[PDB]
Amino acid sequence: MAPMFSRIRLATPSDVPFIHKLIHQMAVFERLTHLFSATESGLASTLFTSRPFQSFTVFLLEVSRSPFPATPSPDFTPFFKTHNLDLPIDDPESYNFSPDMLNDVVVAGFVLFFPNYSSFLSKPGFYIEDIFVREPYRRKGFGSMLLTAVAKQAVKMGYGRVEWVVLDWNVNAIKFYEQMGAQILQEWRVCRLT
Amino acid sequence: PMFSRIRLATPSDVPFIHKLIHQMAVFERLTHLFSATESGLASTLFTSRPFQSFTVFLLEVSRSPFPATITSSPSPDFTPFFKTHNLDLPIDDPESYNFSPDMLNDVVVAGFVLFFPNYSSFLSKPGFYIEDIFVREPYRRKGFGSMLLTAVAKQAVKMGYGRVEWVVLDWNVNAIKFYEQMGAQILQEWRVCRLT
Repeated sequence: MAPMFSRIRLATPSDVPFIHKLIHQMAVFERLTHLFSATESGLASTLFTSRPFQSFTVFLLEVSRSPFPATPSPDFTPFFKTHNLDLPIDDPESYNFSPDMLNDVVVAGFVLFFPNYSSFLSKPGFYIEDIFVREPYRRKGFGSMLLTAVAKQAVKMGYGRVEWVVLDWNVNAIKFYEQMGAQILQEWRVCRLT
Repeated sequence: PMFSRIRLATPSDVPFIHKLIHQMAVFERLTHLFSATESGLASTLFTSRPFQSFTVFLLEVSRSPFPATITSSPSPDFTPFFKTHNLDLPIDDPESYNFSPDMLNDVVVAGFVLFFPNYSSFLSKPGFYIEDIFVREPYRRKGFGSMLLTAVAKQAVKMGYGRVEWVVLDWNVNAIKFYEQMGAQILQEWRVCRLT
């Protein structure tokens, strides 16, 4: 039995290797590795050109068996959660997700989002492009914490809705979203110009 | 004769943006959901440089050529697009006085597109998402919507960005026919989800 603490914080440039590995794990999970062409240089030079919440923004979820310290944006401060005693985590990839090998802090998941716009309300919102929790850390509430963190940020900033898309056959994801109070819209279809 | 120009919106264009969005809501029979205000547009659309976040292209028309340059251009690296259209009968525009930057000249705002950067994570590559595209009724079926949509795509190419995306209602067949004629793919598998 071990304790567990979590923290959600903003990603910074030094987190690019973790973000890259998380996106790669997502591609493997989606069975779309052949579409994975992301690079660390591309992530660094596209995700951090603007300030947090101005354009692309990433929240990272980290976990530790010990409390985090008390202390990238004036509009955000990290969230903390304490979890109940449970079996220790078995994480074969911890060495790829540790900012410091000697410290017991591991990146467990992320959400990538950016501002969208409700024109009929003249009000920004947020759109979530990706949400992913690594396999050893699932079914502990982390995905829900990540999604609701974006919603809490929206409320804080006076923004409107949070939106995303799901595959209609993805009844598992639909279940995960329904339990969050999300509405699934049947009437819209995504259009694309290559 | 008729000349057209696509340029970036500035804060002085907020009244036109507000009235174009209102026309969209009237068109969709959704005026009960229109709560946008000029102050809200002015305080939210211009907090970043063009193309960094929310961006509006405005389509304007005139019977005379446009100036070679705009002194008030919000970006030194963007130049408006121009097109000359075939001589044709005059277009009746009962709303022209609501869409004229100055009564001095005949320049009228005929349409817009509102967009912002989106992201393809598997490619680590931004794209653009179009939130609004609208051509006022007097100016439709003359190629102006095609110009506005392809201007966003041309801007994406210029910036090394990826695809342009938007959403459409499943039953909005007229818009779908336009998008398909433009070469867009209507994806069947994705559904929008929302939290308010």
